[PDB]
Amino acid sequence: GNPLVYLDVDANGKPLGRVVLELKADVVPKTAENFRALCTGEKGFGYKGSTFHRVIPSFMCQAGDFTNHNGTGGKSIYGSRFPDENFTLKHVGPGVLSMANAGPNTNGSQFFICTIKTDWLDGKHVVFGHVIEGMDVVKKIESFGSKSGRTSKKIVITDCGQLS
Ligand SMILES: CCOC(=O)CNC(=O)NCc1ccc(NC(C)=O)cc1
Ligand SMILES: [K+]
Ligand SMILES: [K+]
Repeated sequence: GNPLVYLDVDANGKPLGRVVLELKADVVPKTAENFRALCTGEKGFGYKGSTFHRVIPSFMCQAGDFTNHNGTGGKSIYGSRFPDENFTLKHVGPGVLSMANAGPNTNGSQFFICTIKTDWLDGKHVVFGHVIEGMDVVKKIESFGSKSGRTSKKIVITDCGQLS
């Protein structure tokens, strides 16, 4: 079945709780596998101890730059970048999990969780999962963002991994 993974998130060292995500390995196996492995840390790098560096209220919460912590970095389990797998899954509403990118075929490790329907991204960002549980936690993260994307508190993935 599809992987169930988790992110435990704090704000300035205070727990906000757990986001549980389903990864759609049945539709985007390569993209799913990348995210799953970055949650477990099994390749010797990944998301644990990294940040949500760009959070825009009424839009999305962005994370995954575990090298530079500012949107310029990250890498995949495959190498520095990997192709756009497919655009089968769409940005249908809040809780969609999708890959951030710098253009076509530039997926690395950065990702975003939508807090609205972001359909203008369809065909441009690879959607690969959604929030199973903890949309309230996502909303808390969202609350520490700003229209610029800068966060007012340090938002940290203190733990992460795979439930099933
Ligand atoms: C809603 C999300 O909007 C975006 O993706 C806007 N673009 C963005 O944040 N780019 C950060 C980024 C920079 C480099 C890569 N990768 C590479 C070089 O391999 C992946 C992502
Ligand atoms: K806007
Ligand atoms: K863990």
